[PDB]
Amino acid sequence: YLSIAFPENTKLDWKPVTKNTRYCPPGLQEESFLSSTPIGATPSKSDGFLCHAAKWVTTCDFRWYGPKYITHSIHNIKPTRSDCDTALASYKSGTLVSLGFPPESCGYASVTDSEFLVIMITPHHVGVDDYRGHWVDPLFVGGECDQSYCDTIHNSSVWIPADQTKKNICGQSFTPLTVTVAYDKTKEIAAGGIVFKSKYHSHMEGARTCRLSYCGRNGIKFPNGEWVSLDVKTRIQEKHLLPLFKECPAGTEVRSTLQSDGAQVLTSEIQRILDYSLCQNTWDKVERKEPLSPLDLSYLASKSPGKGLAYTVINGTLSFAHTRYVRMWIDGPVLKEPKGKRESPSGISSDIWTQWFKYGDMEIGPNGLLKTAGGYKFPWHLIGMGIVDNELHELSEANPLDHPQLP
Amino acid sequence: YLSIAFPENTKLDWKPVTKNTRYCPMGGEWFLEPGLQEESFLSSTPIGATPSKSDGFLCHAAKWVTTCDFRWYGPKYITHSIHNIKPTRSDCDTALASYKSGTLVSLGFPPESCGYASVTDSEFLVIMITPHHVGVDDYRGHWVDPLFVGGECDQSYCDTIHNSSVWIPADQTKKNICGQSFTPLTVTVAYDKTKEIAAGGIVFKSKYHSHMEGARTCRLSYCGRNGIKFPNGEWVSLDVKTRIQEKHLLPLFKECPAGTEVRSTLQSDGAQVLTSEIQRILDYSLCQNTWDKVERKEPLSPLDLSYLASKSPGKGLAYTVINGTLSFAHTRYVRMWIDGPVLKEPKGKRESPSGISSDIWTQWFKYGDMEIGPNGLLKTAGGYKFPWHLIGMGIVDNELHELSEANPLDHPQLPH
Amino acid sequence: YLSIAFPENTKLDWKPVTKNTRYCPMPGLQEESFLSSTPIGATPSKSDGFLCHAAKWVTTCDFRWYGPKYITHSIHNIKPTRSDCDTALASYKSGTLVSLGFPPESCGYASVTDSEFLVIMITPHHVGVDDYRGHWVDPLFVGGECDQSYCDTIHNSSVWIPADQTKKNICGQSFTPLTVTVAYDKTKEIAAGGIVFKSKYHSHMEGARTCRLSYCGRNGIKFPNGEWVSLDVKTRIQEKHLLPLFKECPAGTEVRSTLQSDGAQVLTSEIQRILDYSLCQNTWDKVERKEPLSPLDLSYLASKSPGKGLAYTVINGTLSFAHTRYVRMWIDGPVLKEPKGKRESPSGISSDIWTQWFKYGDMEIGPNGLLKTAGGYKFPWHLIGMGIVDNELHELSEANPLDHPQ
Ligand SMILES: *[C@@H]1O[C@H](CO)[C@@H](O[C@@H]2O[C@H](CO)[C@@H](O)[C@H](O)[C@H]2NC(C)=O)[C@H](O)[C@H]1NC(C)=O
Ligand SMILES: *[C@@H]1O[C@H](CO[C@@H]2O[C@@H](C)[C@@H](O)[C@@H](O)[C@@H]2O)[C@@H](O)[C@H](O)[C@H]1NC(C)=O
Ligand SMILES: *[C@@H]1O[C@H](CO)[C@@H](O)[C@H](O)[C@H]1NC(C)=O
Ligand SMILES: *[C@@H]1O[C@H](CO)[C@@H](O)[C@H](O)[C@H]1NC(C)=O
Repeated sequence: YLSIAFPENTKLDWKPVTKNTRYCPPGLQEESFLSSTPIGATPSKSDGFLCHAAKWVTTCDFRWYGPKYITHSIHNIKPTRSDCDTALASYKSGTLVSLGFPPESCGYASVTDSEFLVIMITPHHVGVDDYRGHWVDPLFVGGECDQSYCDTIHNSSVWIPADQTKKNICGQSFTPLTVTVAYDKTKEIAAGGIVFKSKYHSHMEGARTCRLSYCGRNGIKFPNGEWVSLDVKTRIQEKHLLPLFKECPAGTEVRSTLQSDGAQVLTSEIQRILDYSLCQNTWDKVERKEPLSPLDLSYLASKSPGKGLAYTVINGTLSFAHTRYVRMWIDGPVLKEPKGKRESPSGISSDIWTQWFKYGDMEIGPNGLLKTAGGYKFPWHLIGMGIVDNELHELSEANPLDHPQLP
Repeated sequence: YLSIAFPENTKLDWKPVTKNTRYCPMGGEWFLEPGLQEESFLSSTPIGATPSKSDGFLCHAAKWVTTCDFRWYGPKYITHSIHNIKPTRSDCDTALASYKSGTLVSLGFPPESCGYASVTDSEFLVIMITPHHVGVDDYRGHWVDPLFVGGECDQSYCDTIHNSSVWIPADQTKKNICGQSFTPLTVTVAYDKTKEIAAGGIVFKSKYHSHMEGARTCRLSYCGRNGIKFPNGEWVSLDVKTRIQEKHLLPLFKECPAGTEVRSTLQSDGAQVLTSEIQRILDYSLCQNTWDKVERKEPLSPLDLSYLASKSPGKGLAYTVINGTLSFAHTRYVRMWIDGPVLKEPKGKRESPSGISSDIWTQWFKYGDMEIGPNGLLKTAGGYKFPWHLIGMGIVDNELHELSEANPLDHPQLPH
Repeated sequence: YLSIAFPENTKLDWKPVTKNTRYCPMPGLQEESFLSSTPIGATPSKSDGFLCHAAKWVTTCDFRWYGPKYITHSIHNIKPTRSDCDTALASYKSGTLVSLGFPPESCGYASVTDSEFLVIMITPHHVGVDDYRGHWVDPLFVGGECDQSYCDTIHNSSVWIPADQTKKNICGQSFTPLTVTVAYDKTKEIAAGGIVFKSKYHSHMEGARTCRLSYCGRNGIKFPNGEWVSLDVKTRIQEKHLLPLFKECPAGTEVRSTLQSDGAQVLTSEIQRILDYSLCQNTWDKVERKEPLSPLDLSYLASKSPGKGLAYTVINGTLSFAHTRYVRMWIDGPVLKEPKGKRESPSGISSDIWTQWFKYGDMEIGPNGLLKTAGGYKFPWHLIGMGIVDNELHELSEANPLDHPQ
């Protein structure tokens, strides 16, 4: 149930650390552009009206002789744009009226009739598909529509959205945002070498960002599902930025970004800070010729996934290694066998480390990992910064998702 | 106005530190790890009230009769009346479903139906659907309105005081009548594998919940589904099927008192789970940073000693220095409210900021020329001073609490 | 594009330290708290209302000398009385409102007489709110606005009524309780400058940039970051009225709401100051051991926030301090090729940051471990890192949504 970063390999090529070497975790370039991210669905946008037209007829049938035969019927007809709009704005003003049936217009030797045009406005809220950029309600033709004048199944009723003006069918309302782009000044701009930043995003990977069209504008979906508005005009390294990214798979869904996101960015920034002054605190200790504890060794290593360094103590000689860090899941802080599930917390138990050195009376692996008669014990700083890394993740995918409506 | 966590007694039984184990407080529930076991269950927590859910309609039935009176002779005597009746279920379902489609129409009064030597009349059945939004009582599980019979109702076909009106909720399908919307959540359960499972030996964790005590958790039924209320007012749904250690879980917990209310779980909650973990960590290395000093035979400062001690309420350790021997003591920590960082008398308000300033400590040892109490508290000629780490970290522990009860509460409506 | 806390002057008068005093950034302060209320965000159900339209539906019976019964139907749009609408309003709320249509016919001889029904129409109509100027806003209103529960419209026969007539001064957004603490010098006369505002959502708000603002009908104070709390003239601090100590806010000033997401700031700042202190003490300890200081060891010692503090260096092996006021500067990167930073604003004014350089290892060293090496001018990593946090804490303070009126 624990998460950790561990060198992927079970053996490393160790090399003694040279005197007065002090490496605790370039040609950077940052460009910022103006952007827009969604706050959450506001249903006030998918409000609408059911426009219903019918003719209320009073026919006066008058033949050879006899009384005045008078009838009342109702003809459901489909209204025109001007028929609805007129009766609509009267609804907006409280002047909408149902006048009822006509007075009698009677005559001789012909069956003729006089009719009234009565338009009905009933308020009606619908659903939205923000991705597919059109409205959705079962009363619609097919269950969806992308027009300002939507046809319904009933021959005589059409639907009008609360606001006829705005030309994009969208559920969520948005907020502006300044998204930063960090890349290598030296190499060609490429989707891979880019890390995205903002005040709500610490280190969002360009390698795993994909182009997604959302609420009628192109934009890009971050690794955790959050999305920013982005058009083909915004250039990075004087090259168009938008095209660099593959398109997102079908049924890819987007999350809203709350103010609650900044809370991660802060604690990541501190964990890096706490961590850094903590490995120095371990080098100061080395420098003083004070022997290193398994706790001390865990201070020195990288603790996040990616190419990094590991350290150990081989016959009093501080040794290090290059290696790539990946995320593993250990069963607890002390294992009976040095095994971890390398690809999923229900994955298989493979050996994580097998190369064991001498350490007094017990043995010691990479970054302060122990092999003791009491089992294989980890360092607590590693476990702990893994518990943070965990919470730090789940909080990123903790936002509300935009689920479209299905016709 | 300042708080710290402090040993409950004013005196402790001190014992010298004997064996060299760097016995540091490892923030969170890692204290009892000689057999901790975690099982997680899938669950649901409230987001906050959504008013859309209490939308509804007032169904009004009426008979519009056109009477044709025709006696011995004379003109066609016609009168118009309207007879208000209570609608039937299918009547409402129809006139409502006519409304959702804009098909509902008021035909008005009937055409004239006349005859001889008898007064006969013709009627229309006119139903009106006028929109009416009501309030909800989520704990007790029913609607609430002044127009209701008794001031509340718990069915999808509610009667009103006026005999000719009934109330229907916008969505007739959903049986639980609940005001706020939910989101899913995965709650972890931690327990000692050795002991019998019980509410006492259980700690609840999630991504919004750092260490919730099972002993201070109680069963509360909410919005038509069983569940448990954590101390901070937040609530997670838990039904009786869920087993921990092959035993029913929900039953382990007592029922929450009447008029106990629940807070929503906003996402802003993670920030507590995060900065709690950071302090649990920082305090660890700081405790070590001092054990290293102990290692090196460097004399310990009053700050050094607060580094060694527990800083959260509950059974922990205290350290002091008895004539050059670093000594520890067992004690349970409580939260106190000191007036400031440096006091004129060793007195603090235990368990409440509006409490009795009582003496916090009385067992004072010699410390160069001044005296020193537990976990680096000094008795000096300048007054009684705390260490600043303890003070600052009480400031954190505080807003962690103060932020824990910071979510909105589900206040039901009280009828009539 | 980076921000840091750096001493304002380019050179200071340093005095060697021999005091054995551990002056780390953590007198006669006194704290008094008052109870208050702040906006959480706009609620749209709060702006709901109704259209009352009164009209007379007349049935006239014209009957002259002779001939058939001539009957006509008309509708006269009329303006309703306050008490007339209320009749149809609670009648609307009960589903009992009815458009009865045209009256039965009342006919007679040698005179034209008519029978009429008073049909009131209630059309639901959602409107806008101006929380600042404290009145509703709509184009249908006379002039486009109104401040009463019975509002006139452009159309002579329509008035607008809000769902709840019991108006608290008509406010679009809803509020919450909050406990605001005031920190001041007990010693000095109380003044707008000497006050710092705290709460569980506000860590150290400067009272000097706070200004009195009236909002949704409650007098109050607008914090520097746009957030606002309700505050009355009754609340006294140091036995003096608090609300009046503060200037009035500029015209068209708008407020942002205060979310729980704020607590996230107040938290990391409390951890920072906890870490810094523990790290700087952790340095004094090093000096106790007479281990030479690294520029890092030195950056642990300095103030990290704008204001009167201390800066440090090491002059000919002697650890030295100086008094100075800290400001926020914007350096181009973590190591510059010229000792230049932009003082008081990120837009322009590239000034020399430091000029007083002492000998160090083989290289020269400025304040708080700033190095002048052949590779450029390197800042410590801690100082840079703490400037990155101190920054986002800023962009996150202003990260809440603000109230735009119509
Ligand atoms: C650390 O200690 C081992 C055990 O002493 C070292 O192994 C060497 O083994 C060779 C071959 O028998 C001998 O020269 C000595 O026994 C050891 N050499 C020295 C210089 O002491 C080796 O240095 C280290 N082992 C590992 C795995 O790093
Ligand atoms: C200093 O403290 C001593 C503590 O009492 C005991 O004596 C020592 C030698 C150990 O046996 C220890 O475990 C005991 O607690 C006092 O005996 C001594 O008198 C004190 N000296 C002073 C006050 O000058
Ligand atoms: C209200 O309800 C009844 C129908 O049950 C209706 O006939 C009458 O108007 C009212 N009841 C009585 C007792 O008058
Ligand atoms: C309001 O009333 C009359 C008719 O009721 C309308 O024609 C006009 O807009 C207003 N009155 C005047 C005198 O302009």
